[PDB]
This record gives sequence, C-alpha cells and structure tokens, in this order.
Amino acid sequence: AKLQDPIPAKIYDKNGELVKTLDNGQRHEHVNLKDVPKSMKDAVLATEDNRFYEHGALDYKRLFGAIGKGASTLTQQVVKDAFLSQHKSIGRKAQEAYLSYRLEQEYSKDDIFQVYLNKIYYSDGVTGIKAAAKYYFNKDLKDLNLAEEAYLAGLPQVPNNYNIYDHPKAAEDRKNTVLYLMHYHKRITDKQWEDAKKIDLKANLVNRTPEERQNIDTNQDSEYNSYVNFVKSELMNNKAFKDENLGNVLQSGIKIYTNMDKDVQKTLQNDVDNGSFYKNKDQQVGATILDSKTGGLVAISGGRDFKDVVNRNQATDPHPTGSSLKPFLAYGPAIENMKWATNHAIQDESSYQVDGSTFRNYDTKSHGTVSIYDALRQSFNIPALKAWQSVKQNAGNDAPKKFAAKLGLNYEGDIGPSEVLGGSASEFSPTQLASAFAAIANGGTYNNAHSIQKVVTRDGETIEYDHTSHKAMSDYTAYMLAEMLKGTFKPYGSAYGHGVSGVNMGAKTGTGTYGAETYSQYNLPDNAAKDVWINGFTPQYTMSVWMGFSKVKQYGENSFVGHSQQEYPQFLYENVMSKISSRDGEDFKRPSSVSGSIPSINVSGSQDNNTTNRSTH
Repeated sequence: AKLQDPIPAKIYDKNGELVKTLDNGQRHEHVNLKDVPKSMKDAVLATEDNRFYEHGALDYKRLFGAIGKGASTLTQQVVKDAFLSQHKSIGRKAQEAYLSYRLEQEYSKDDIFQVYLNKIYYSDGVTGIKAAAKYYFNKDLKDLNLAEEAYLAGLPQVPNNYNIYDHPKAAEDRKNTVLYLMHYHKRITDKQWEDAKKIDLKANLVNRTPEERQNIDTNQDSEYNSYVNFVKSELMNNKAFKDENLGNVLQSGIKIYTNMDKDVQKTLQNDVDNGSFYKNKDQQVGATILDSKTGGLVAISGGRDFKDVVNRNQATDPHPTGSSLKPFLAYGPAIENMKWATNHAIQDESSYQVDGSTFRNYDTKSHGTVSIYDALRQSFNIPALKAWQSVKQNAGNDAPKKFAAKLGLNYEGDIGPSEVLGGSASEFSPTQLASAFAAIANGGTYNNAHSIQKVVTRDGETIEYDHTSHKAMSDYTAYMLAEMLKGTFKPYGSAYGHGVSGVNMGAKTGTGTYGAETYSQYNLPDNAAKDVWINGFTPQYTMSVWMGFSKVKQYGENSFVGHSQQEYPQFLYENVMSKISSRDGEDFKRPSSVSGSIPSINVSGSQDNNTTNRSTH
C-alpha cells in the first residue's frame, strides 16, 4: 500500500535559507499535481490516456481494437510500476487489471495522475516530470514551450530509445507524433500545432557529454556532510520521533531548521580540506564551532573529506583530552570552592607522588613557585595535580567530579590523577568540550550543544526542540578562567603566535601522550604526542579542534613529534576564527563579584594570602 513518492528532508541554516536537501543528488523532484501546468498535463493525457477522467480501468474501447491484432491506461500503467515483476504474458496484465479497479476505489483520479507524474522513467536515471524539465532544459515546468512538453510527454514510452543525446533523429520523430496526438485529440488548435511543429527541440537544450550523464554525483555541497550528520543524530533524540525509524522520517517530507551558519561551515570544511598542516593522509581532524551564548551549533567538521554513513565523526567521537581539562578539574573548582586569586602560588617540583604513581612535567625540569595563571597558560602538570589535591582536601573528595559533571563531563568511576591530566577515563569529543568552554565564555552557563531549532512536518505539525541548559559555575569563576586563559595567546603561552588581532579570546591547548609501554614498543621519541587540541573561545564563538591519528606507527610517523607538529590544530583554529570573528570589540562580561586585574584577580570579599608577583621567564 505504498504508492507515495518519497519526499526528502530539507535542512535550513540560521537564516531559514535552504542549504541541503537530503536527496542524494538524485535526478528526482516531487511535484504536486496542481503545480504541473495544464499544457503539460495535456501532452501526457493526449499521448497516453486522453479519456482518463471518464474511464475507470482501461477504456475497454482500447481493448476492443487491441485484441483485434496493445495499449493501456494511466491507472493500470501506474499499477505496473507498483512493481508487478518483469515477466508479463497476460500474467502481469491479470493482476494489473484487478489492482487498477481496486486502486480507483481507494484513490482519486488526481492522486493517480500525480503518482504517475512522479514515478515514471525518463532515461539517464531521471524519474518524474519535474526532474525531466530541469535536466534536459534547465527549465521549470511553468515556462517551457509545447515542443519541449511534447517531447517530455513522449519520452516515457521507450525512454532510452528516445533520449535526445543518444538518438536525436528518433527523439525528433517521437516528439512529432506526440504533437500529432495532442492535435488529433483536440488538446491544441490548428494554429499553435502548426506553430509548434516548426520549433527546434535543441532550443534551450543544455549541452553535455556521456560521462557527466553517468555521473550520479552523490557528494554535493560536501561541506555540509558533517553539519548534516549532526542533524540526523539530534533529529531522533526527541519525543515526537525515536519510536520511529530514521530511514523513514528523512523521506517523510520533514523540514529541519538549524543553527548552522553556512559561511562558518564552508570556511571550516574548506580549511580542514585545504590545510597543509598535516603530516600524512592518516592524520585526522575533528573540529566543532558553536555559539558561546546559546550552545547552538554554527558549523562542524567530522574530518577532511568527511562523508556521512562512511566516515567517523571525529567532532562527536571521544578522544583522550590531554591537558585540555585542567581548567575544569583543577583551577576552576579551586576558584569556586576556596576562592583563590589568579595568583595563588603553588610549588612546582622535580616529580610528585600521587598514589603509587610518579608524575613529571613535559620538559622534566622544575620551575619552583609559580602563579596558577602561568601554570594554566603554560600547562604545567604538577601545579594542576597539586591544585586538584587541594580542592579535593579543602572542598570535597568528590568536589572535582561535581564541577566537571555540571559541564557535561561525566566519569563512570573515580577521578584519579591520570584522568586529571587527560589519561584513561578522561576521553571526550570536541563537541563535548566546546560546550564545556562556552560556559567560561558566557558567564558560566552550560548548554549541551544543540543543532535543531525546530522541525516542520508535511502534515502540519511543527515541533520546537530544546536543549539541556543550566548554570554551571558562579560568574567570577567563569570570568577569571576566561581572563586567565587569554594568557595562553600571550608570550610564553602554550598557543602564542596564533591569537587574533582585534578579538578578545582565550584558549587551553592540549597534548595527550601515550602509555609508558607504548614509547618503547613503537620506538617513539620522548617528545611524541598522540592527541593534540586547541579549545578556544571569544564572547561570540567557541571552537574546539582535535587532531590525532588512526593508529600508531614506528618512530612517530603517526605521532606529533615536537612543537612544530604539536602546533597543527592552532593553524586550523587561527585560520577560521580569524575569518569568522567580528572586530566589534565585545569582551567577556565582568561581574561585580570579582576584584583586581590580570594577572591579579581575586574573589571580591574573600582575598587570598598565597599570591605571588612572580613572572614566567
């Protein structure tokens, strides 16, 4: 009982402008009957079943003469195309004949004519009349002449034999007989028939070559591929669906409106695709941008040349986070729970003892007393651990967990030192972190990255989606971390040289390393990294880029060896943020509850004794 022509999903960007239409580039466009011009409808009827609206299930008068040796009717012609085998010999015709009478009692003449004008074949993969017209002539039905209509009307009899590109002589003669039938059946006057037949069919024929016409191009506007695969995910996580089958809803005529912004999105996949900041074809990217204020998803890249069912979405897959999470497990909680200044002096060390484990910095050598501001923007390991041990001691054994749980960063088991530093269960997607950071960007208010504004269904219902929003940290903590992390772009900062000019931004970079075992096993040099991140944010936008490799090779081929290779994600970040940020000047909103100025901010009303005026180098 499925005559329905599938009608594919349309996506719109933030402007409500149509952006991608999930039709797999197919040469098919659904057309309602009323939107088909009378002239067109005629040319078909005249050519195939002139007496269609009287009728019923074959004229009988056309089976009076046909047995006399045939021919058939829209209704039944359609029934055949509700797949009745490829064997015929009065067998197909037997079921065809009954199904016709049944279908006529369930569906109106118009609904049958419509399914006709949508399903039938026109050669070179073209199904349906609306497609035929844009294909051969690049014309909408409304403005096309009788020659064109005649031909198109004629084509579905023996499409391949009548396809103009291949058999123009044959096409001409078939268009000619269609015109004759339209005349013979009084669908057009003597004047316009004699004025129609003297028209060049090649009139506005779009010129082409063979390999373009067997190029069913199923990867168009391929920039949207990833923003699309995110829509697909979020579509189904909502009451009104889920009970349902994705594969179906995407062909049930729905209309998705997103927070995508086209230009951010093009820019982003263009830069992922055209980057030179890749060691080898095995290097991967997952980047996500989103609106700091709302958590709405502006653009997104699952990887270089990302296709949808085929490729993994690196922007929505979990990756080991490296030093990315120190603002959430160490220094942020401290500000919220014991109201540290940005100067809280911590002692760096040679190594440190946390449980039966020995931990050291990246460079190895110690730096003595340092400010948390420096410790964060240069990403020292010990001060982080120390700070987390302080928090845990003077605020709660599970106090870190609850700061991180409020920003979407959930841990199944215990949060040990490994995971303070990006190890083990500290794995999260760039999308996950982008949210985490926009909280710092936007006064401390977390927003599970959302992508769908609403969807409008063909049957007339329209569902507004929502996203799990909730205040995650007090304003001062969000502000200080924000101003603190602008220091990442300053001299000595872990991302220096990649700041943008008129724009106020902060970032925490990331550098995940391998297991102790792995270094020897694959002869990886000491300074090789498995995962690199930059997580940056302005008051407008929050971007989180991850890069990493499919699989580890010998001597670092598929690692990031040195600053020059560990730096790659910053190139992608600066290139995009640079293009897409405005230089209006908006900064991070400052509360009354903070006091002082970088590097010395402290919680107003609760000052800290342990500050230092001690610089970097």
